[PDB]
Amino acid sequence: ITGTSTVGVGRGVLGDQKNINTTYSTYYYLQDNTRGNGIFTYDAKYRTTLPGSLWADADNQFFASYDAPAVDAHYYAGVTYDYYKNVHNRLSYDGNNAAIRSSVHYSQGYNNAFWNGSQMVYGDGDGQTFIPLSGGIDVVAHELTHAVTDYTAGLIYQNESGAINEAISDIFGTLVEFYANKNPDWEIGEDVYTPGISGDSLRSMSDPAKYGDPDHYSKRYTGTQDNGGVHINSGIINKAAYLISQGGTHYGVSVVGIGRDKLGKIFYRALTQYLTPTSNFSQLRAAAVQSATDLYGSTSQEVASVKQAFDAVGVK
Ligand SMILES: [Ca+2]
Ligand SMILES: [Ca+2]
Ligand SMILES: [Ca+2]
Ligand SMILES: [Ca+2]
Ligand SMILES: [Zn+2]
Repeated sequence: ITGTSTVGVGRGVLGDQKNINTTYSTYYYLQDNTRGNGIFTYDAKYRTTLPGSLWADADNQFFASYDAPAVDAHYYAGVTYDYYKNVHNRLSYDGNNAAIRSSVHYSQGYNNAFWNGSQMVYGDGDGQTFIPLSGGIDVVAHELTHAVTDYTAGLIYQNESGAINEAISDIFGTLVEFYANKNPDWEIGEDVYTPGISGDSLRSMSDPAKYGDPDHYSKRYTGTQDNGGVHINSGIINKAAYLISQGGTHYGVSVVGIGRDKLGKIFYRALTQYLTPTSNFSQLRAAAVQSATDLYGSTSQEVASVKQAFDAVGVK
């Protein structure tokens, strides 16, 4: 809507206070006009109809429990937009400042969040397995990254191409978590997963096997469940990414870490310049090697580490 840009204050899912960009026009709306064509957050009111109603508040103060998921979805979408703009010089997910829209309070006790090709959607969780999913910055960045992939490589959500699609979202979800410096780690969804159990997460990039996911190509899932194991086989790529950044010895193969910044540059270039809708793991390796070559030279340590990382997880 048309109005005056202002700043409100509220508390997120984890109880932390933060300032959020809003728009004033009779009511204060969760509409951030400071980033691209705007960031809009909607209330799905426990229904499944999308997007719902643009979030309206009477006093620009968001401290009600019902407000929490909206505050975080709105705020973290902004942080993610900043990451892509400041680090990769990319304006929003389409590269042309497309408006970012998110709906919270989707359905009842919904233990999931997703990008539906047009917007982000967040469930509130059942309170046991998950608390409102927008409370996790790696979750929000994971979803917005799916939008980036859709407008670039367009990786099909099935089999190996889908596993890469998933890994890319976990990789950048984690890089954004580090960017915001919010208790960063290489785990996925730890802030909103199982509130009654500390120390766990949905997936782990440092050790995918901790939760039963494969950490080597020889252990890849070949069934039909989960669209061919897109959330399972992503562990093979996540481990490779972790090794490239942090280094280590995996299955007898030693990798010299080159850091998170370079990991981000290498994968962003691979995603935007070399990957295609049907790319498989072997092609991702080639794309990553070529990207590192473009940026640091064929005889660089960076290229060496990328090769070692993929060798470590058995991807030739
Ligand atoms: Ca209020
Ligand atoms: Ca964390
Ligand atoms: Ca995390
Ligand atoms: Ca937990
Ligand atoms: Zn995903």
